[PDB]
Amino acid sequence: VLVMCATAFYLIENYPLDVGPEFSASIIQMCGVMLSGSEESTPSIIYHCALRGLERLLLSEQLSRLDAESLVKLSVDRVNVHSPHRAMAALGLMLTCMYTGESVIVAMERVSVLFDRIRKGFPCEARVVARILPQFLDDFFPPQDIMNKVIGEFLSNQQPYPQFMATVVYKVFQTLHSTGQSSMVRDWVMLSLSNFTQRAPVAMATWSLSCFFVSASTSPWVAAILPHVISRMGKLEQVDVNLFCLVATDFYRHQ
Repeated sequence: VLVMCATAFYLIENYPLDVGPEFSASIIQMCGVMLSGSEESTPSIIYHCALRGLERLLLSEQLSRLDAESLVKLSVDRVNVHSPHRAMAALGLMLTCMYTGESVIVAMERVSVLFDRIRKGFPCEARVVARILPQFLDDFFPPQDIMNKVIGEFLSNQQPYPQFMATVVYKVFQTLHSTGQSSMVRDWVMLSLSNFTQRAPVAMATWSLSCFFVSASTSPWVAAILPHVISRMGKLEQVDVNLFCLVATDFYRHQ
């Protein structure tokens, strides 16, 4: 079963016209039934090898515009399967279709699929999702639209850990410290402070305040404090109360 799907992919790229145009679109459909099978119906070795050949054909400029969008629908339904080694390879297919390609509207649905794998999904999986999504949002759509989805899905009660979600917010602002948008960094700090007055638990609520002003601060020394801050997530201390005061007052002289 594995060697026979490998020579089907070598015909569509290099030798299209010698076989029918009806034959190209029907090898795409047979990898829908197999990749949306269960974790025992199609094995892990058969799963990972037919899927790597699907993002090959898209980067080749040979497929038609109707033949390419059939691959877009199958990759959405497999990110929300439970096995993360099965579900790590399905995240690679969502990129390339967006990397070969209403324009504002349909891109709303793909971005919120990445944010749920943080919520549901193992910590061996969600280390991958927090390195991309800093770099991922800066490229597609402007930062006025990227800012609404992050914090409202950072502050939520159904966030299993903000620990790996803490590294996402840090790398956004320091690319927004380009000279054109460094002052627009300042306006978004004001609205998020109103959300804390409606409270999380009292040990938990004050920890999230200290991680935010670090990422919007001066250059040389405040920015290096954040792995020391996200080290201790809970466990309030007399040493913990003194650290919150120093961070949000340098921002008062940053305005």
